[PDB]
Amino acid sequence: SMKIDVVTIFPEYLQPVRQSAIDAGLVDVAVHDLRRWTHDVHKSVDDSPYGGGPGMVMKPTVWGDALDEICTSETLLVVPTPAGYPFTQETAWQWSTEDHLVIACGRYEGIDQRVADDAATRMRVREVSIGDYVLNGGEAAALVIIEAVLRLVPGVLSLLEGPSYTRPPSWRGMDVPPVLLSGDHAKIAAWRAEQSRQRTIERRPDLLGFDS
Amino acid sequence: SMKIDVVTIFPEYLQPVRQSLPGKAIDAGLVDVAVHDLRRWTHDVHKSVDDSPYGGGPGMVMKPTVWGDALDEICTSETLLVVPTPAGYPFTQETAWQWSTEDHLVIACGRYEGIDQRVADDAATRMRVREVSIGDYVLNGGEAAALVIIEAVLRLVPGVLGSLLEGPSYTRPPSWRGMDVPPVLLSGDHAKIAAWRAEQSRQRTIERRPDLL
Ligand SMILES: C[S@@+](CC[C@H](N)C(=O)[O-])C[C@H]1O[C@@H](n2cnc3c(N)ncnc32)[C@H](O)[C@@H]1O
Ligand SMILES: C[S@@+](CC[C@H](N)C(=O)[O-])C[C@H]1O[C@@H](n2cnc3c(N)ncnc32)[C@H](O)[C@@H]1O
Repeated sequence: SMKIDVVTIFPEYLQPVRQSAIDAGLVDVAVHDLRRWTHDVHKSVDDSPYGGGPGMVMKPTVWGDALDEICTSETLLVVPTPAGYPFTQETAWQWSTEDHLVIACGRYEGIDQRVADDAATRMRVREVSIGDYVLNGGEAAALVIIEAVLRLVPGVLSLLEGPSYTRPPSWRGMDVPPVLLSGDHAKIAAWRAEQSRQRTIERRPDLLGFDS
Repeated sequence: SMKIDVVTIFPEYLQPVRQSLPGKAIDAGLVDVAVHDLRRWTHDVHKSVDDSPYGGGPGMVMKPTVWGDALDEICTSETLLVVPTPAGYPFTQETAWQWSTEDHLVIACGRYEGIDQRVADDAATRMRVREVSIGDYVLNGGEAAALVIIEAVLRLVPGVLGSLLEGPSYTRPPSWRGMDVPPVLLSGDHAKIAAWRAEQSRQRTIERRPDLL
């Protein structure tokens, strides 16, 4: 059984989690509005950066109070950031056996670095990037991470995959490769292995230790 | 002016991003995102979108006849067809910049083992097709990948949304839970501040992404 808490200034953005595993009760997902932990009438969560620069930075005081209430020493705190360590399939396998994930979603130019630093004195913290592009907020990264982790959780149960096919065997004058219709398991496995390695050298040569 | 059409068996998944578009951009005709239920193009009373894989094995494959009809209706010769897949070419910031000036994106969201390969192969004989991965992990469906792609592209279109790693950022208060903002940032020596930030970027990249060096 896993608990996932997501903290955000846009809780409505996390509604896509509800095409659930949540229904099966293996995981509980709760979404929290960061503005709940403010105290001023304007409920301000951001301020200009020290040292100059474009944009705004999320204030540490509000985040500190929220994480104080939600986290324990056993929590794995996940902080999405384009400057993070890479989130990969290996990471997903690792987090699939955790009891409690808390995902802190940033906006603007991100969260004051002292929030993560303070948290690390009490719990395990992971700052992670989901890919080499820039999003407007951490909410889409939270949805990606939750999906990748949940399909590996017990109870739900290298190379690029080659192409797949289904009926009919001929469509618009395009045929399913005849080996797949041949019923020869050894020949099919061999062909599928070759397609995978061929697609990998063309699209992701780095996976096989080549340039680019 | 960009049109984005998304085709999916879970249309409600895309509904946050539609509502995140500013009214001013929509009213000015800068952007229009539309979402379509794939089952609209099914042929049978059971609204079937998948079938068993040729050659055997576990899982299911999405049907070519259903997808072919959907893309026939939605795409034109000017369309850039985006097909998310963990076996695709990598989607990067460079890709996002390129797609930000397109007139028409269509995103085909897969499920299960993916879409019968003849769909993309056929489409590529009359339009541009791009099979892309958003990262080195496996998702259950293409919808989350569509959200990522739409966000990364549209924040580069003016008025819609919006090497080395960036270093840490700080704001008020100057002291918090025993931790002070680095004094250099409050110094008013802006050449020195820029050099400090550059070195912070270098250290963070060596630690977290040595591949970038
Ligand atoms: C415009 S980004 C920049 C802020 C970022 N934290 C930084 O320090 O560079 C705003 C937020 O979107 C999220 N984000 C953007 N790109 C991301 C990526 N590639 N991976 C994970 N999260 C990302 C993070 O939550 C981030 O704080
Ligand atoms: C379980 S995946 C595997 C299917 C995939 N098309 C294949 O043949 O390898 C099912 C669907 O989720 C989406 N998906 C999973 N991982 C993805 C990734 N890393 N990047 C983009 N889309 C992904 C794709 O739409 C894919 O068709």
